[PDB]
Amino acid sequence: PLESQYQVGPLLGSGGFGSVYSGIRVSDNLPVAIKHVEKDRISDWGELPNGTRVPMEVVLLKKVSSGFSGVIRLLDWFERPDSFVLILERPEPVQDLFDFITERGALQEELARSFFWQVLEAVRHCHNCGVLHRDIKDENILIDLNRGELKLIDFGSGALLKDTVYTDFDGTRVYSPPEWIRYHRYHGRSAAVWSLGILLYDMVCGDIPFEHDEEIIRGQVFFRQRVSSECQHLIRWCLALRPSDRPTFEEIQNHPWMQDVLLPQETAEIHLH
Ligand SMILES: Cn1ncc(NC(=O)c2nc(-c3c(F)cccc3F)sc2N)c1N1CC[C@@H](N)[C@H](F)CC1
Repeated sequence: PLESQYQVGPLLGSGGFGSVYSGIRVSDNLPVAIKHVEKDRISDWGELPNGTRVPMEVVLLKKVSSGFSGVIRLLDWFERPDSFVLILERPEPVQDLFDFITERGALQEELARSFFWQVLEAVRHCHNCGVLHRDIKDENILIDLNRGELKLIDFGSGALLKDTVYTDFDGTRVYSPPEWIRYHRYHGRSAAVWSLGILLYDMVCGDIPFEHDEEIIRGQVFFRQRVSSECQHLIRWCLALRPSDRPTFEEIQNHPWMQDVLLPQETAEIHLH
């Protein structure tokens, strides 16, 4: 290890969280992503079975990396004196959903339906594995352009899923729910559904619905693009002010707008190729 197992390429994205590089596993050569996180910057720490002190992100990734391709999987990890290094899957070709919507503008509803459905299945997988992502948004969704499959990235803001209130939050504020803005309290699943409503609005309108705290708290949704009544209803349901008025995942996937979703490969052939 470890600079000998992977050839490192260009930066994909960086920030106070850390830095993510394109890479190749020397022996495959598998496309990977190499994420560096400074220990001094790690806010949330976790423990491994063998009792190793490790960024909670590593704990969460291990818990979701079973095989379901809706989450970018953690292939390996290393500890350095001042940092941790994560080796993650990298689909090629790929584009994140933020860039995709930027290039294409608002998405046709048939395409938004397929993307949104796949995000729901991925988020359901995380919760089934005991993991709350806490930063669901277009930037953190990768599109495998050949297969039409979407994949969740960046669990650096995530937490173990629990049924009691969260009093901390470090995801994206314009995706955070009104109960966080107002009371610095939220429950995991209803906060996730709120962020999913923001995500869906962004897909079909090409921009997010709320920019300021007061707009989040008012909860009035104005549509700047033509959107079907069924889609508008689903979005407004996900963005209910009262958390307990929001739909469950089952209720979202049973919604009239969500019926007859395209398969991922269909999605790619029609909309991506
Ligand atoms: C903060 N954080 N932590 C892990 C990750 N990204 C990955 O893990 C990841 N990204 C991949 C990628 C991509 F995202 C875009 C184009 C091509 C790619 F191959 S492939 C892979 N495994 C991130 N990014 C979050 C925001 C993201 N939009 C930034 F572009 C990169 C930072």
